[PDB]
Amino acid sequence: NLFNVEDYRKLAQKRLPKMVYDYLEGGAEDEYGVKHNRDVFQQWRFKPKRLVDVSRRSLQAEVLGKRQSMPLLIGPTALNGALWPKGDLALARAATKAGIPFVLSTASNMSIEDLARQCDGDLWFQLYVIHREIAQGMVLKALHTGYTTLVLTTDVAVNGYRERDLHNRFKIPPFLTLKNFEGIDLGKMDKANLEMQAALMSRQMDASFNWEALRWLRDLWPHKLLVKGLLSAEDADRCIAEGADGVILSNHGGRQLDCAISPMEVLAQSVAKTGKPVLIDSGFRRGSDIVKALALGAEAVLLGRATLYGLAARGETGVDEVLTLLKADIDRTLAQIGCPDITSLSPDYLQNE
Amino acid sequence: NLFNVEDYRKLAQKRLPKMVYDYLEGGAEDEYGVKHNRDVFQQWRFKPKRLVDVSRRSLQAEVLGKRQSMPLLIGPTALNGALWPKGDLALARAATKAGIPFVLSTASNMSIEDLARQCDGDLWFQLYVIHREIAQGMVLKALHTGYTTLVLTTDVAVNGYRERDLHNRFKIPPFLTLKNFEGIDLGKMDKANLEMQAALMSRQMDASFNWEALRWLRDLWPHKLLVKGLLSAEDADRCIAEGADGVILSNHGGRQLDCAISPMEVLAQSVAKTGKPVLIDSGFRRGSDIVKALALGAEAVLLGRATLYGLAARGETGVDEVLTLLKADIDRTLAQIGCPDITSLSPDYLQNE
Amino acid sequence: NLFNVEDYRKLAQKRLPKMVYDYLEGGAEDEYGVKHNRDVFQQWRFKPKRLVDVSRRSLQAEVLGKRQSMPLLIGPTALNGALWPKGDLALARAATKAGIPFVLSTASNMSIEDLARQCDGDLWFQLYVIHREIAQGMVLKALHTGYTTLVLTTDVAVNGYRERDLHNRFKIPPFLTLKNFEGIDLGKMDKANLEMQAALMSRQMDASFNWEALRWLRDLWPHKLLVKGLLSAEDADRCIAEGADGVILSNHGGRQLDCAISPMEVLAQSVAKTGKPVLIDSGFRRGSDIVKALALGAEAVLLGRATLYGLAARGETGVDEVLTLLKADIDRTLAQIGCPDITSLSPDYLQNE
Amino acid sequence: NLFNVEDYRKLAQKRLPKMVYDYLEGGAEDEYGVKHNRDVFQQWRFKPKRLVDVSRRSLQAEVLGKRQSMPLLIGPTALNGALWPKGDLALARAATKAGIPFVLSTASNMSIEDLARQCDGDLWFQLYVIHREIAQGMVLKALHTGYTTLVLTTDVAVNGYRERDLHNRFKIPPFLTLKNFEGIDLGKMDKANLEMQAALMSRQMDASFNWEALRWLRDLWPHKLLVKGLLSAEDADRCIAEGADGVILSNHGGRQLDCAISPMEVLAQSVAKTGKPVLIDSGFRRGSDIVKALALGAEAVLLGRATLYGLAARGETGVDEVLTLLKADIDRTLAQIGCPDITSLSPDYLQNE
Ligand SMILES: Cc1cc2nc3c(=O)[nH]c(=O)nc-3n(C[C@H](O)[C@H](O)[C@H](O)COP(=O)(O)O)c2cc1C
Ligand SMILES: Cc1cc2nc3c(=O)[nH]c(=O)nc-3n(C[C@H](O)[C@H](O)[C@H](O)COP(=O)(O)O)c2cc1C
Ligand SMILES: Cc1cc2nc3c(=O)[nH]c(=O)nc-3n(C[C@H](O)[C@H](O)[C@H](O)COP(=O)(O)O)c2cc1C
Ligand SMILES: Cc1cc2nc3c(=O)[nH]c(=O)nc-3n(C[C@H](O)[C@H](O)[C@H](O)COP(=O)(O)O)c2cc1C
Ligand SMILES: CCCCCC[C@H](O)C(=O)O
Ligand SMILES: CCCCCC[C@H](O)C(=O)O
Ligand SMILES: CCCCCC[C@H](O)C(=O)O
Ligand SMILES: CCCCCC[C@H](O)C(=O)O
Repeated sequence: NLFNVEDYRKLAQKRLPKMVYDYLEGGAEDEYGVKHNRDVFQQWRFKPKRLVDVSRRSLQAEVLGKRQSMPLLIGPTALNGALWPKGDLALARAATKAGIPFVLSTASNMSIEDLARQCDGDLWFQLYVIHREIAQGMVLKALHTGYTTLVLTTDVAVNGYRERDLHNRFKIPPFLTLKNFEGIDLGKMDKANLEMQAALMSRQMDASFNWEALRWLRDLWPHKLLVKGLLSAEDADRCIAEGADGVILSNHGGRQLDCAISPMEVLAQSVAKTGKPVLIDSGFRRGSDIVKALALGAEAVLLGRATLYGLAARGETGVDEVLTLLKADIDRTLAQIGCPDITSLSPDYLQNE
Repeated sequence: NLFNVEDYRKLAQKRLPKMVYDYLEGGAEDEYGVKHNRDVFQQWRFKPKRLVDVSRRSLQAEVLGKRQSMPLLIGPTALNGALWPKGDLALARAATKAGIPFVLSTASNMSIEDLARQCDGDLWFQLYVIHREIAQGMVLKALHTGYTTLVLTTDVAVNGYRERDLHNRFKIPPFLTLKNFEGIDLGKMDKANLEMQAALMSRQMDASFNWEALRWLRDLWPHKLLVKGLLSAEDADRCIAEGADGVILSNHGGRQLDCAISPMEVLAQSVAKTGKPVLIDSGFRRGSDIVKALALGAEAVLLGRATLYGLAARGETGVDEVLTLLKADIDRTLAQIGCPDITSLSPDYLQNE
Repeated sequence: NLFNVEDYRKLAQKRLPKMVYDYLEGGAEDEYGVKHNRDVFQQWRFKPKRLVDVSRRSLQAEVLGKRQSMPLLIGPTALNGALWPKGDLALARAATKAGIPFVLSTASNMSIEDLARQCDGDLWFQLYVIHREIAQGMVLKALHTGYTTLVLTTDVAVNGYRERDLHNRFKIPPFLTLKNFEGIDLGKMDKANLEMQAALMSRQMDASFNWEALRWLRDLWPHKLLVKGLLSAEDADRCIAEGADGVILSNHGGRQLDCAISPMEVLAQSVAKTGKPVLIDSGFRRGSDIVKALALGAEAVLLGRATLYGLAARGETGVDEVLTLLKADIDRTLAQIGCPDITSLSPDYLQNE
Repeated sequence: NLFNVEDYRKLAQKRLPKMVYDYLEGGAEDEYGVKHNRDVFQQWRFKPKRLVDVSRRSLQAEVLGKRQSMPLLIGPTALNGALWPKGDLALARAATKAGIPFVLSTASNMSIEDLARQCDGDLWFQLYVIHREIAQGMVLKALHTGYTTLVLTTDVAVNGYRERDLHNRFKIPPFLTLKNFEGIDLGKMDKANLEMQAALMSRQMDASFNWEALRWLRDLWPHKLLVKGLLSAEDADRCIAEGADGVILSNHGGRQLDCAISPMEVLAQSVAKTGKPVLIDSGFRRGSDIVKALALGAEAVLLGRATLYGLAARGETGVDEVLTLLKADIDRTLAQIGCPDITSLSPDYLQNE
């Protein structure tokens, strides 16, 4: 009796150990962030356009100039192998089966190569920078394995204060590890090489990464480059000014800064100012949420917890199911508001409440 | 201890099987739509005009130029025979006894003819278009049986995602059927005739019906024609531009698109722009709700669930009772705000909150 | 452990029979009116003026040109003898002991004369008009007994739909009666005289009373005349235009029209437009409520349920106690905001929220 | 499992006697004041500035021209010895260990001298004026003992109506006393000297203290002088006009006037109008609360209940812990919004909701 994302959340809570479930569902501090992420969608209602022929609908759209089955993506999330065996691959395959991209996390349980070898869909790589030299290693590693897009996540200068993990003394499941860091040499006692082991033993990343460093990364990567974690039209504009091909408005699903605004709050403005692809995530659970954002100008929406619920509850097939429902949900929504072609969405179909 | 519509809802929930009750009370998805439909009335409070002579009040009004006992109507609802034996007729008779119109649903359990034969009140016919040729059949059928008004419902291009029915695996009660489709030939193996049986086995309607198709219908029907399911002043204006004699602002009682705006949100504007009769429904339970809408310019309010509660709880007499209370409620309200003649209502008696 | 009005409400609910308690506490329909009456005070917060000498405070003020101990009044309420033995007199005496006026209801359990004989404080008479000739009888009766002010209540054209009384089949306690109507002749079979007995058997009043009738009353009464039940600056202005010496903004404590605006919503405007005394009631329970209204321009606040709780809980002494707390409450409030003289209150001490 | 201020509140409620806990946690009347104090922070969300180097952060700041480890202070609170043995000293020591000031209350359980002798951190003295001559005594007493700043609290002209203490018949713990008043002579039968004993037996202070009296105090004290308890930009401006070196916007933690606005409501304005140091308190529990205020222009935030929870729960170490968490909290917050130097905060990082 699995008819929406919520049903999968309930089912996942019943199958996951509290510690893992809390890792997944948890937010920062009081968790007003995740609640706000959901609430913000209620500030917009639909004003359907009647008597429009909607017998032939199309959810097909172009993201960064490349066509995909629908304006969605399974976003980068760490420790998927803790939610389900080989979670990273189960997701990549459901994404590929659905015709949409999958973004591998820097902190995945499967390596940039193992996935690229066991999957042929559109693969994106999300990069976290702990050590500058190590970052370049993964970047080229992903470049050689055929990853089409690179995504720099910037909202984790320091770790977010997530108390559920604190009360649970959460620990990365033993049978799992951060594969992308495995084999990163050692024994090399030079200094430089030592100044890397210190960062590898630090769950703390380079809080130093600035715009200048973005240029370094821009030159290093030849394909589409997106900056994730932006919460202002000003910052998205700067990113485009610095070479980015697009940005991802996001507050990390309310896991980093509890009082962070919802990316929906600066979406229309970012779209107007950048004049470039503005993707988004954080709070999306319903097809109506996704449509309101697409209607506001977003190029595509990335899914975080939504698809993870399908994974944690029923593995790969569970992810296929969540994507199938969401597509049908999105489809049904366009039909109701009278916008047969997903690419014709505009603020015209919305009403601010 | 039945003093308002709510009391009848409670009583109906106690008499109806959960499955049927959920079919009736249910809304789309999270059901924020039905809650919003109710909440929206709280955005307006009354500013009574004191020391006005209200010893002689009149609820009599003209709808589409024809006078009726009060600005109300029992709106078109499907499967009434599932709420109570011969529900369609029980309703038509309470409406006729109250001096207001009754709108027969395309998906009624009694046929366009049986009703027209067993009832002599003002009968309206709500049309759903599954098959163009079949639609014309009912249209003429209703025209010949003496139905005064035709109502094209446009907010069901595709079926609304109603999860209560999904969790219940709801099925149209065996002893009941969609009478208006009964006898629609068969055996005719021509192609055209086959391209109809496919639509008759589809709970899916012509998502193709556009403005051009509205013209076809406008020429086909010689009497008052109304378009139901509009949620924008722009669409109501277009309908009038295309021949409609009036429109029905409505979001289908929150059963089609959960995040749909309440028709109350575009009522004043639709009235100002169309300059034609603007009727409305969705959320009305109190006489105060009805009065606020009438005060905003609505020509009349159609009742959906309100009267269905009286029917499901106590059949025909139950409907008489709900109408009697609502009339008294409306009457008492005009007296309190100092507007003795229901036709003198204006935005003047309201205060936006 | 009786430190505020609420404590007395709780105590009264424990001593009163549910039927009587519901008669007292009840509101119209859903009772969103009484809740709104309370909520509306939260739209204003205090902006205290520091370093002001408040060692010598004065709550003394002039109402309609006559000085009283504080800007309060025990308002007219029907059936006080049902809340406590000789409730009307218990109240009049607490009011007189507190140095503020008491308004006798047309529907009191003690007569206009018995009170005027057993009490020497400032007595006001609230008039309800069932029969024009009978009204004049009480008016002169009160004039001869020495009542200083007359109050015409206009918000009861018809009776408010109060469902608590309906579910309880509420009936006026046997041992009690509407004394002011006792002895109003009979046996007189003339027609005119018969056209009075019909009104005396009707819990329904003259819904016909209009502005013209207000003139008749204005000429009939030589002293201060106030019109109670107004909810618009326009109506208060008209009343002054017609001779009234002041008005009482009120929605009858949410007992007549559930969706009625709170008189607080039109207080500032009524004060600005009338340029005459604007009194008010409906929802007042805290000294802060009273002060916000006085700060907005109100000349005085009338108490309804607040003092009735003291009466129902502990009779006369209970009323003395509620008044004592409210005075101390008001006093403490002026001290906190830095307005030592109650007559210096202005919108300056408020902040709209 | 003590990760935030709230955890300490819970722990303190478990260790404190209800009577003492209620004294601490209680507010005035309905306690909408303390709730509002918390709610008001939700009117602002963060708009982080990405790709900023935050690897080297600084919480160091100047308060009244003097540098301290962070923009915080343990504010003046009465009866600390009732929450924990020698609470005043436990607090002063945690403040001094944290590198921030401590403000001794006029009504402390340890004297102005005992503390100045047992502690060497930055000590401030909060003054309450019961008797003008007695006030001067403490003022000079604090001046000679080396207190750097004097703070005149003005929001206690009369005592706030706190019902928790009323229902509990709260009484100052026997083993404790108001040390700063101990030894204030007696036996002196002159008149003047008698006109002091009357004030010493009065939990009531000089409601007479006005601006003129502020001048007297301004001349008397040679160092930094701050006025606490202001709730308007106008009053803060007057204070500066009268000699104050800065002000403390505050509503006494919702303990004096329940409907008092939150100082956050007039913070930006007070900063713009005074052009002088504007400190603040009332409602602060999270680092995000503190940062929003600092971002709005506040020079520093004083802690009331937050640190008292650490004290009541675990004494001195408990206070060290609350301060340690709050510093880390503040630190983590600057990192997330991209403002490495606490002194660079501006309204730029905020979004009004
Ligand atoms: C368990 C979990 C792990 C995450 N790991 C990463 C990560 O490794 N890299 C990254 O850029 N974002 C990470 N995110 C953030 C997501 O990419 C995405 O922004 C967020 O989940 C969107 O919100 P939603 O979950 O409400 O859809 C994570 C989120 C969750 C819930
Ligand atoms: C059980 C049920 C069946 C319905 N069937 C129909 C139908 O056959 N045709 C149509 O035009 N609208 C249909 N509607 C919508 C109603 O005509 C009306 O717009 C709606 O009920 C108004 O909202 P309310 O129920 O809050 O009054 C139906 C509504 C309900 C609750
Ligand atoms: C039990 C009860 C009886 C009342 N009877 C009368 C009446 O006889 N005449 C009148 O003018 N108003 C009458 N009122 C209205 C009050 O005068 C007053 O407007 C109202 O109580 C104000 O609201 P509050 O109760 O919240 O203070 C009555 C109110 C209550 C609660
Ligand atoms: C138990 C308690 C005692 C207090 N005593 C004093 C005092 O002696 N002098 C003073 O100026 N303020 C006093 N205050 C007010 C505080 O200095 C401060 O303004 C307030 O606690 C700020 O709110 P918060 O508790 O939410 O942080 C007291 C507050 C509490 C909770
Ligand atoms: C708060 C520390 C987070 C460390 C890994 C980043 C990932 O985005 C996650 O939210 O779990
Ligand atoms: C969602 C499918 C609805 C099929 C019949 C239309 C009717 O309006 C109803 O809401 O039940
Ligand atoms: C609703 C009928 C009211 C009849 C008496 C008036 C009085 O104000 C009351 O509210 O009880
Ligand atoms: C309400 C009486 C307060 C007397 C001492 C002042 C102190 O600020 C406190 O709030 O306890």
